[PDB]
Amino acid sequence: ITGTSTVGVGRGVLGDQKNINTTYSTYYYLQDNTRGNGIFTYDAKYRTTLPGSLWADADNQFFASYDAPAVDAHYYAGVTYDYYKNVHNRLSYDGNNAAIRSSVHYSQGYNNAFWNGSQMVYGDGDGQTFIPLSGGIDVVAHELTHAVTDYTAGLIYQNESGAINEAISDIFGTLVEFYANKNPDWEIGEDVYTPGISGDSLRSMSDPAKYGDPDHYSKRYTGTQDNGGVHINSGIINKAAYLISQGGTHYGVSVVGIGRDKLGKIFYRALTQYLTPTSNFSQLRAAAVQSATDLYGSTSQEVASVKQAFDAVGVK
Ligand SMILES: CC(C)C[C@H](NC(=O)[C@H](Cc1ccccc1)NP(=O)(O)CNC(=O)OCc1ccccc1)C(=O)O
Ligand SMILES: [Ca+2]
Ligand SMILES: [Ca+2]
Ligand SMILES: [Ca+2]
Ligand SMILES: [Ca+2]
Ligand SMILES: [Zn+2]
Repeated sequence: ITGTSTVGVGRGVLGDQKNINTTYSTYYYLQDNTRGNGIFTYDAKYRTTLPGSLWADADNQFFASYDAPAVDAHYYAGVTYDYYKNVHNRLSYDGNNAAIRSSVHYSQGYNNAFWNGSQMVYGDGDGQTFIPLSGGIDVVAHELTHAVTDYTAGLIYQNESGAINEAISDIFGTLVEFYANKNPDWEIGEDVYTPGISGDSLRSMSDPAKYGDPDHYSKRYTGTQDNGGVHINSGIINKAAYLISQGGTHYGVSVVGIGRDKLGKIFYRALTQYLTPTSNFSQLRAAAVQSATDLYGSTSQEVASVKQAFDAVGVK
Protein backbone atom coordinates (compact mmCIF):
# COMPACT_ATOMS: atom_id res chain seq x y z
CA ILE A 1 0.00 0.00 0.00
CA THR A 2 1.04 3.62 -0.51
CA GLY A 3 1.82 5.45 2.73
CA THR A 4 4.56 6.66 5.04
CA SER A 5 7.08 4.46 6.76
CA THR A 6 6.65 4.11 10.51
CA VAL A 7 7.97 2.07 13.40
CA GLY A 8 5.63 0.02 15.54
CA VAL A 9 6.34 -2.04 18.66
CA GLY A 10 5.00 -5.41 19.75
CA ARG A 11 5.72 -8.76 21.35
CA GLY A 12 6.59 -11.93 19.48
CA VAL A 13 5.59 -15.57 20.11
CA LEU A 14 8.09 -16.15 22.93
CA GLY A 15 7.11 -12.93 24.72
CA ASP A 16 10.05 -10.75 23.59
CA GLN A 17 9.51 -7.06 22.70
CA LYS A 18 10.74 -5.83 19.31
CA ASN A 19 10.32 -2.87 16.98
CA ILE A 20 8.84 -3.57 13.52
CA ASN A 21 8.79 -1.55 10.32
CA THR A 22 5.24 -0.60 9.38
CA THR A 23 3.43 1.65 6.89
CA TYR A 24 0.78 4.22 7.81
CA SER A 25 -2.26 4.84 5.65
CA THR A 26 -5.37 5.20 7.80
CA TYR A 27 -4.23 1.96 9.47
CA TYR A 28 -0.70 0.82 10.36
CA TYR A 29 0.19 -2.11 8.10
CA LEU A 30 2.86 -4.80 8.44
CA GLN A 31 4.69 -3.46 5.43
CA ASP A 32 8.41 -2.83 5.86
CA ASN A 33 9.61 -0.39 3.20
CA THR A 34 13.18 -0.28 4.48
CA ARG A 35 14.25 -3.52 2.78
CA GLY A 36 14.16 -4.11 -0.97
CA ASN A 37 10.73 -3.73 -2.55
CA GLY A 38 9.12 -4.47 0.80
CA ILE A 39 8.35 -7.12 3.40
CA PHE A 40 4.62 -7.70 3.69
CA THR A 41 2.87 -9.82 6.34
CA TYR A 42 -0.71 -11.07 5.94
CA ASP A 43 -3.50 -12.47 8.15
CA ALA A 44 -4.86 -15.77 6.86
CA LYS A 45 -7.49 -15.71 9.67
CA TYR A 46 -7.39 -19.45 10.38
CA ARG A 47 -8.37 -20.27 6.75
CA THR A 48 -6.35 -21.56 3.81
CA THR A 49 -6.92 -18.95 1.15
CA LEU A 50 -3.74 -17.00 0.54
CA PRO A 51 -2.33 -14.61 1.06
CA GLY A 52 -5.26 -13.33 3.13
CA SER A 53 -5.34 -9.63 4.07
CA LEU A 54 -2.37 -7.33 4.54
CA TRP A 55 -2.03 -7.05 8.33
CA ALA A 56 -3.77 -3.84 9.52
CA ASP A 57 -3.59 -2.41 13.03
CA ALA A 58 -5.21 0.69 14.40
CA ASP A 59 -2.49 2.01 16.72
CA ASN A 60 0.93 0.56 15.63
CA GLN A 61 1.16 -1.45 18.89
CA PHE A 62 1.27 -5.22 18.48
CA PHE A 63 0.97 -6.72 21.95
CA ALA A 64 -2.17 -8.84 21.48
CA SER A 65 -1.79 -12.60 21.57
CA TYR A 66 -3.23 -12.76 18.07
CA ASP A 67 -0.54 -10.33 16.93
CA ALA A 68 2.51 -12.31 18.03
CA PRO A 69 2.92 -14.72 15.08
CA ALA A 70 2.72 -11.74 12.69
CA VAL A 71 5.25 -9.72 14.66
CA ASP A 72 7.79 -12.54 14.39
CA ALA A 73 7.10 -13.50 10.77
CA HIS A 74 7.61 -9.85 9.83
CA TYR A 75 10.66 -9.22 12.00
CA TYR A 76 12.48 -12.50 11.21
CA ALA A 77 11.91 -12.00 7.47
CA GLY A 78 13.74 -8.68 7.96
CA VAL A 79 16.64 -10.45 9.77
CA THR A 80 16.87 -13.07 7.00
CA TYR A 81 16.84 -10.32 4.33
CA ASP A 82 19.71 -8.63 6.16
CA TYR A 83 21.70 -11.85 6.36
CA TYR A 84 21.53 -12.53 2.65
CA LYS A 85 22.23 -8.88 1.71
CA ASN A 86 25.00 -8.20 4.18
CA VAL A 87 26.68 -11.59 4.15
CA HIS A 88 26.20 -12.81 0.53
CA ASN A 89 25.38 -9.57 -1.31
CA ARG A 90 22.06 -11.09 -2.37
CA LEU A 91 19.05 -8.78 -2.64
CA SER A 92 15.99 -10.76 -1.50
CA TYR A 93 15.27 -14.30 -2.68
CA ASP A 94 15.44 -13.58 -6.41
CA GLY A 95 18.55 -11.37 -6.27
CA ASN A 96 16.52 -8.37 -7.45
CA ASN A 97 14.74 -7.31 -4.28
CA ALA A 98 11.46 -9.15 -4.91
CA ALA A 99 8.83 -8.29 -2.32
CA ILE A 100 8.77 -10.81 0.48
CA ARG A 101 5.31 -11.93 1.55
CA SER A 102 4.29 -14.06 4.55
CA SER A 103 0.91 -15.21 5.86
CA VAL A 104 0.31 -16.25 9.46
CA HIS A 105 -2.63 -17.89 11.26
CA TYR A 106 -2.87 -20.34 8.34
CA SER A 107 -5.54 -23.01 8.85
CA GLN A 108 -6.35 -24.40 12.32
CA GLY A 109 -3.93 -26.26 14.61
CA TYR A 110 -1.51 -26.39 11.65
CA ASN A 111 1.79 -28.07 12.53
CA ASN A 112 3.90 -26.79 9.68
CA ALA A 113 5.18 -23.90 7.60
CA PHE A 114 6.07 -23.78 3.91
CA TRP A 115 6.96 -21.76 0.80
CA ASN A 116 4.07 -22.15 -1.65
CA GLY A 117 5.99 -21.07 -4.76
CA SER A 118 5.22 -17.40 -4.11
CA GLN A 119 5.13 -16.66 -0.36
CA MET A 120 5.87 -18.03 3.11
CA VAL A 121 2.98 -19.59 5.08
CA TYR A 122 2.96 -20.31 8.83
CA GLY A 123 0.62 -22.42 10.92
CA ASP A 124 -0.16 -21.68 14.55
CA GLY A 125 0.63 -25.24 15.70
CA ASP A 126 -1.82 -27.21 17.82
CA GLY A 127 -0.23 -25.95 21.03
CA GLN A 128 1.24 -29.33 21.82
CA THR A 129 3.56 -30.37 19.00
CA PHE A 130 4.15 -26.74 17.97
CA ILE A 131 3.49 -23.14 18.96
CA PRO A 132 3.11 -20.62 16.06
CA LEU A 133 5.96 -21.57 13.81
CA SER A 134 7.09 -18.04 12.92
CA GLY A 135 8.38 -17.81 16.50
CA GLY A 136 11.52 -19.67 15.38
CA ILE A 137 14.09 -17.66 13.45
CA ASP A 138 15.54 -20.92 12.08
CA VAL A 139 12.02 -21.75 10.76
CA VAL A 140 11.56 -18.38 9.08
CA ALA A 141 15.02 -18.46 7.47
CA HIS A 142 14.45 -22.12 6.46
CA GLU A 143 11.34 -21.08 4.58
CA LEU A 144 12.83 -17.96 2.90
CA THR A 145 15.78 -20.11 1.89
CA HIS A 146 13.40 -22.45 -0.02
CA ALA A 147 12.62 -19.40 -2.18
CA VAL A 148 16.32 -18.73 -2.68
CA THR A 149 16.88 -22.32 -3.70
CA ASP A 150 13.97 -22.25 -6.06
CA TYR A 151 15.35 -19.15 -7.81
CA THR A 152 18.92 -20.52 -8.00
CA ALA A 153 19.79 -24.23 -8.01
CA GLY A 154 16.16 -25.22 -8.40
CA LEU A 155 16.66 -28.53 -6.55
CA ILE A 156 13.72 -30.82 -7.29
CA TYR A 157 11.83 -31.60 -4.06
CA GLN A 158 12.28 -35.35 -4.01
CA ASN A 159 14.90 -38.02 -3.31
CA GLU A 160 18.51 -36.81 -3.09
CA SER A 161 18.02 -33.43 -4.70
CA GLY A 162 15.13 -32.84 -2.30
CA ALA A 163 17.22 -33.82 0.70
CA ILE A 164 19.86 -31.29 -0.44
CA ASN A 165 17.07 -28.72 -0.83
CA GLU A 166 16.02 -29.41 2.75
CA ALA A 167 19.59 -29.35 4.11
CA ILE A 168 20.24 -26.01 2.39
CA SER A 169 17.21 -24.61 4.22
CA ASP A 170 18.36 -26.07 7.57
CA ILE A 171 21.92 -24.86 7.05
CA PHE A 172 20.99 -21.28 6.23
CA GLY A 173 18.23 -21.30 8.84
CA THR A 174 20.95 -22.12 11.35
CA LEU A 175 23.43 -19.58 9.94
CA VAL A 176 20.70 -16.90 10.20
CA GLU A 177 20.04 -18.02 13.77
CA PHE A 178 23.69 -17.44 14.54
CA TYR A 179 23.62 -14.15 12.67
CA ALA A 180 20.85 -12.88 14.94
CA ASN A 181 22.83 -14.37 17.85
CA LYS A 182 19.94 -15.14 20.20
CA ASN A 183 20.42 -18.57 21.77
CA PRO A 184 21.99 -19.95 18.59
CA ASP A 185 22.55 -23.65 18.15
CA TRP A 186 22.86 -26.41 15.53
CA GLU A 187 19.41 -27.69 16.38
CA ILE A 188 16.30 -27.15 14.21
CA GLY A 189 12.99 -25.73 15.40
CA GLU A 190 13.69 -25.88 19.13
CA ASP A 191 12.06 -22.50 19.85
CA VAL A 192 8.61 -23.55 18.65
CA TYR A 193 8.62 -27.36 19.04
CA THR A 194 6.91 -29.15 21.95
CA PRO A 195 6.28 -26.38 24.45
CA GLY A 196 5.80 -28.92 27.22
CA ILE A 197 9.21 -30.57 26.63
CA SER A 198 12.41 -28.65 27.18
CA GLY A 199 15.68 -29.28 25.44
CA ASP A 200 14.43 -31.14 22.34
CA SER A 201 13.98 -30.18 18.70
CA LEU A 202 12.59 -31.32 15.42
CA ARG A 203 15.96 -32.16 13.81
CA SER A 204 19.58 -31.83 14.91
CA MET A 205 22.48 -30.96 12.61
CA SER A 206 25.08 -31.85 15.23
CA ASP A 207 23.59 -35.32 15.75
CA PRO A 208 20.75 -36.11 13.33
CA ALA A 209 20.34 -39.59 14.75
CA LYS A 210 19.13 -38.16 18.05
CA TYR A 211 15.71 -37.77 16.32
CA GLY A 212 16.05 -40.84 14.04
CA ASP A 213 17.55 -39.23 10.94
CA PRO A 214 20.60 -40.70 9.21
CA ASP A 215 24.10 -39.36 9.79
CA HIS A 216 25.76 -41.57 7.13
CA TYR A 217 24.91 -42.40 3.54
CA SER A 218 24.79 -46.08 4.44
CA LYS A 219 21.72 -45.30 6.54
CA ARG A 220 19.85 -43.36 3.88
CA TYR A 221 16.11 -43.83 3.51
CA THR A 222 14.99 -44.93 0.07
CA GLY A 223 11.24 -45.47 0.41
CA THR A 224 8.56 -43.04 -0.77
CA GLN A 225 7.29 -41.27 2.33
CA ASP A 226 8.18 -37.61 2.77
CA ASN A 227 8.93 -37.17 -0.93
CA GLY A 228 11.58 -39.87 -0.75
CA GLY A 229 12.82 -38.84 2.68
CA VAL A 230 13.65 -35.16 2.06
CA HIS A 231 13.44 -34.23 5.78
CA ILE A 232 15.16 -37.51 6.71
CA ASN A 233 18.11 -37.80 4.33
CA SER A 234 18.78 -34.11 4.93
CA GLY A 235 20.51 -35.35 8.11
CA ILE A 236 23.42 -36.74 6.06
CA ILE A 237 24.10 -33.36 4.54
CA ASN A 238 23.35 -31.40 7.75
CA LYS A 239 25.90 -33.54 9.55
CA ALA A 240 28.48 -32.84 6.84
CA ALA A 241 27.82 -29.12 7.14
CA TYR A 242 28.12 -29.25 10.93
CA LEU A 243 31.42 -31.10 10.64
CA ILE A 244 32.80 -28.64 8.07
CA SER A 245 32.04 -25.82 10.47
CA GLN A 246 32.62 -27.29 13.90
CA GLY A 247 34.89 -30.26 13.19
CA GLY A 248 34.79 -33.62 14.95
CA THR A 249 35.52 -37.35 14.47
CA HIS A 250 32.56 -39.25 13.03
CA TYR A 251 32.63 -43.00 12.37
CA GLY A 252 36.40 -42.69 12.92
CA VAL A 253 36.96 -39.98 10.28
CA SER A 254 38.37 -36.70 11.69
CA VAL A 255 37.32 -33.33 10.25
CA VAL A 256 39.13 -30.03 10.94
CA GLY A 257 36.47 -27.37 11.54
CA ILE A 258 36.74 -24.14 9.52
CA GLY A 259 33.90 -22.14 11.12
CA ARG A 260 30.39 -21.00 10.21
CA ASP A 261 31.28 -18.08 8.00
CA LYS A 262 33.35 -20.22 5.65
CA LEU A 263 30.68 -23.00 5.64
CA GLY A 264 28.21 -20.30 4.58
CA LYS A 265 30.43 -18.94 1.83
CA ILE A 266 31.12 -22.40 0.48
CA PHE A 267 27.52 -23.59 0.46
CA TYR A 268 26.18 -20.25 -0.87
CA ARG A 269 28.58 -20.50 -3.81
CA ALA A 270 27.63 -24.14 -4.38
CA LEU A 271 23.95 -23.35 -4.35
CA THR A 272 24.23 -20.41 -6.73
CA GLN A 273 27.04 -21.42 -9.13
CA TYR A 274 27.19 -25.23 -9.28
CA LEU A 275 24.11 -27.15 -8.11
CA THR A 276 21.31 -27.88 -10.60
CA PRO A 277 17.71 -29.15 -10.21
CA THR A 278 18.85 -32.77 -10.33
CA SER A 279 22.05 -32.73 -8.25
CA ASN A 280 22.57 -35.76 -6.04
CA PHE A 281 24.75 -36.02 -2.94
CA SER A 282 27.89 -36.98 -4.83
CA GLN A 283 27.38 -33.97 -7.07
CA LEU A 284 26.90 -31.75 -4.01
CA ARG A 285 30.26 -32.98 -2.70
CA ALA A 286 31.87 -31.96 -5.99
CA ALA A 287 30.13 -28.61 -6.02
CA ALA A 288 31.26 -27.90 -2.47
CA VAL A 289 34.86 -28.97 -3.26
CA GLN A 290 34.91 -26.70 -6.32
CA SER A 291 33.34 -23.82 -4.36
CA ALA A 292 35.93 -24.13 -1.61
CA THR A 293 38.64 -24.34 -4.26
CA ASP A 294 37.41 -21.13 -5.90
CA LEU A 295 37.29 -19.32 -2.57
CA TYR A 296 40.39 -20.60 -0.81
CA GLY A 297 42.59 -22.44 -3.30
CA SER A 298 43.07 -26.10 -4.14
CA THR A 299 45.70 -26.69 -1.43
CA SER A 300 43.74 -24.99 1.34
CA GLN A 301 42.60 -26.37 4.64
CA GLU A 302 39.05 -25.41 3.60
CA VAL A 303 39.08 -27.79 0.62
CA ALA A 304 40.61 -30.58 2.67
CA SER A 305 37.97 -30.18 5.39
CA VAL A 306 35.14 -30.32 2.90
CA LYS A 307 36.51 -33.64 1.60
CA GLN A 308 36.92 -34.98 5.13
CA ALA A 309 33.38 -34.03 6.04
CA PHE A 310 31.79 -35.78 3.06
CA ASP A 311 34.02 -38.82 3.61
CA ALA A 312 32.82 -38.92 7.22
CA VAL A 313 29.21 -39.19 6.13
CA GLY A 314 29.90 -41.73 3.39
CA VAL A 315 29.48 -39.50 0.34
CA LYS A 316 32.06 -39.80 -2.43
C1 LIG B 1 6.59 -31.76 11.21
C2 LIG B 1 7.04 -30.74 10.11
C3 LIG B 1 7.16 -29.31 10.73
C4 LIG B 1 8.40 -31.19 9.54
C5 LIG B 1 8.63 -30.93 8.03
N1 LIG B 1 8.57 -29.49 7.83
C6 LIG B 1 9.63 -28.69 7.94
O1 LIG B 1 10.70 -29.14 8.38
C7 LIG B 1 9.52 -27.24 7.53
C8 LIG B 1 9.05 -26.42 8.78
C9 LIG B 1 10.16 -26.32 9.84
C10 LIG B 1 9.87 -26.76 11.14
C11 LIG B 1 10.87 -26.67 12.12
C12 LIG B 1 12.12 -26.14 11.78
C13 LIG B 1 12.37 -25.67 10.50
C14 LIG B 1 11.41 -25.80 9.51
N2 LIG B 1 8.50 -27.05 6.48
P1 LIG B 1 8.92 -27.20 4.88
O2 LIG B 1 9.09 -25.87 4.23
O3 LIG B 1 10.13 -28.06 4.75
C15 LIG B 1 7.44 -28.00 4.20
N3 LIG B 1 7.55 -28.18 2.78
C16 LIG B 1 6.44 -28.45 2.08
O4 LIG B 1 5.33 -28.25 2.58
O5 LIG B 1 6.69 -28.87 0.85
C17 LIG B 1 5.53 -29.22 0.05
C18 LIG B 1 5.20 -28.04 -0.88
C19 LIG B 1 4.26 -27.09 -0.46
C20 LIG B 1 3.86 -26.08 -1.34
C21 LIG B 1 4.44 -25.98 -2.61
C22 LIG B 1 5.37 -26.94 -3.03
C23 LIG B 1 5.74 -27.96 -2.16
C24 LIG B 1 7.70 -31.67 7.10
O6 LIG B 1 6.95 -31.00 6.34
O7 LIG B 1 7.68 -32.94 7.08
CA1 LIG C 1 -2.72 -2.64 18.01
CA1 LIG D 1 18.25 -21.61 19.26
CA1 LIG E 1 17.99 -23.65 16.03
CA1 LIG F 1 10.27 -28.46 23.11
ZN1 LIG G 1 11.86 -27.27 4.17
